Amino acid sequence: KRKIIYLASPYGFSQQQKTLLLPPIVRALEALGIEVWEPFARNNQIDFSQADWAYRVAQADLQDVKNCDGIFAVVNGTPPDEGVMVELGMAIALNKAIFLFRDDFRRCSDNERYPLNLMLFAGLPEIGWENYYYTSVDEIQSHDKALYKWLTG
Amino acid sequence: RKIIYLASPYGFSQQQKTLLLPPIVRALEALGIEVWEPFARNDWAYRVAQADLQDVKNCDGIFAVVNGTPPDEGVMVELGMAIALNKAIFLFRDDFRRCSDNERYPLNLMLFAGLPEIGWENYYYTSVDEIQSHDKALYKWLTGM
Amino acid sequence: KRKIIYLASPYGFSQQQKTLLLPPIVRALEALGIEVWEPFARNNQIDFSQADWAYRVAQADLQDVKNCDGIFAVVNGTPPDEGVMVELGMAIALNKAIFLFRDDFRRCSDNERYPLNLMLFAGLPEIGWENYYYTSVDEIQSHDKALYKWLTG
Amino acid sequence: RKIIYLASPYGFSQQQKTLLLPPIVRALEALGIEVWEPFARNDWAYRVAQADLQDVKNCDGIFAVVNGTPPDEGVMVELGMAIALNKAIFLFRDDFRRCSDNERYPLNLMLFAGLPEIGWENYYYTSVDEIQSHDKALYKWLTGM
Repeated sequence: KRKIIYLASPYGFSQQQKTLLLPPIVRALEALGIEVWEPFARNNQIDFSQADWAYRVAQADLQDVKNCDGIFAVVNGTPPDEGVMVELGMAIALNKAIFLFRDDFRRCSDNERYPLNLMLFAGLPEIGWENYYYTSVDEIQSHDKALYKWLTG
Repeated sequence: RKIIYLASPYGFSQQQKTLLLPPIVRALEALGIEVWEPFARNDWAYRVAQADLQDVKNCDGIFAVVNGTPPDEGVMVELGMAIALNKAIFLFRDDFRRCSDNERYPLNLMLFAGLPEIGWENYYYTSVDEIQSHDKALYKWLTGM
Repeated sequence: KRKIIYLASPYGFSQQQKTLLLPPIVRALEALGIEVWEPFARNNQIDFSQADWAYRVAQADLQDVKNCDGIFAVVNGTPPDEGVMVELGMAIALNKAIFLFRDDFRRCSDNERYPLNLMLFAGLPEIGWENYYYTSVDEIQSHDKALYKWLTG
Repeated sequence: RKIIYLASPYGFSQQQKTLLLPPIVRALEALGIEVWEPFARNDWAYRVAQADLQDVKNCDGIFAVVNGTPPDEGVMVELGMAIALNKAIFLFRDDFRRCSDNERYPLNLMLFAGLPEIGWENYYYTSVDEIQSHDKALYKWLTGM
């Protein structure tokens, strides 16, 4: 009954980023009563002596995306992370809730409407997509943006 | 004819659009495939996004050009949609660089989530001339082997 | 006495790109009478059974950049290639001639003046940098752009 | 004091600027280093470019944060300038992904052009806490070993 957010990000690949950037985002989401599924913690911390470990991580992330209610995708970087992008496309196709996070002020784009490749916004409305687009950790709990509105009906 | 959506970044560069895509299209068409190439098939940005999304919904498989470090973010979104929609999945990379978070695969392990654990290499093409190989997955998919 | 251009690019990493995109660029430069040093052909085609081969390639590229008269840097991609970027910085610091090539229409930038990271343009003039910036292979031989002007005095 | 130019992409992200850079600065400052961090030290775009270029000309060494796939293109330009200007060169990467064209190095081989053939690993730091190691190159450079 508690809504589940899959927190897709590249922050687990860097020690500093994993330790310092992910917990404030997890906490902002948990403070809204969300059950946060963070895949590096949930799925990558495995026995890497097993020949099949990478396949198993992929399948676990896949199943989590299928079972979540929404994705909160950290799309920082030039370009955004290729694994996050796969998960985002999965979420779009599965009609999950979609929320994007980018506090990187660079633009990496093929168009004038969006700060990123237009296909990242294919699951968002033509008008008002900005309401689903978070540019700071402090913005996540805003009652005037889409994540909070989704939680309150 | 089976329909392949040819996802790539090659339309972003004038020279690459002109020279890199037609050999790939020709290779696919020689297997009897109807190729949907989105730069040719294409406010305007939202419309392109919806057109590409509908093409992925309506294809039978995706042939994803995943060259680059990292692979193209738009192609990745389409690959994820294809995986979730149970489309056939084929990957192409003739870029010899590694851009990876693991030792099993040459790329980020999530890109292979739609492929089997054993024999994923059969779906992974590393030259244009490999596309027609009757030992690899595209041929087998077209003929029911 | 013939001027030497170091042709920095990522096109050698892809079979199709190496075979199809590089030769028309080499030919456009050679048609201007330039001696073209293309590092994948010059330096990477080595005995890779030698433990030191990667070190030797790096040193050979380094020496070529030191000995060239100018760099023609293919800065396609989002972002541009990290090895090309190192060579570009080397060329800037060594007061070589600088010419940039990008026919990729995407923008990958931290600013409103330039289509790329502003630091790529640090070796070019504040006003008129566009004269050193080529957006098509057909433009390379233009007598109104900087490469041709450099060759003719 | 020896002057280190701390080249990084971390100023591009609000959270990364706030949380990632100060621990690195602190680690360097504990070795007695004067740290030049360009986002803090900074038409406007050309002026930033010239300021960064002069800082690299005037530093004694560069400490280049080369996280990401690929590493940041601006950092790479500064690294190349530092190599050509005979500055001391130190690399930092706590990103465990490989983005490379070879098997010897974890990154594109050209990034290591300013480092020796044997012992380049001594100049390559893979955690913040490694920065102070008295067995690695930064310490030795500061003390003449």
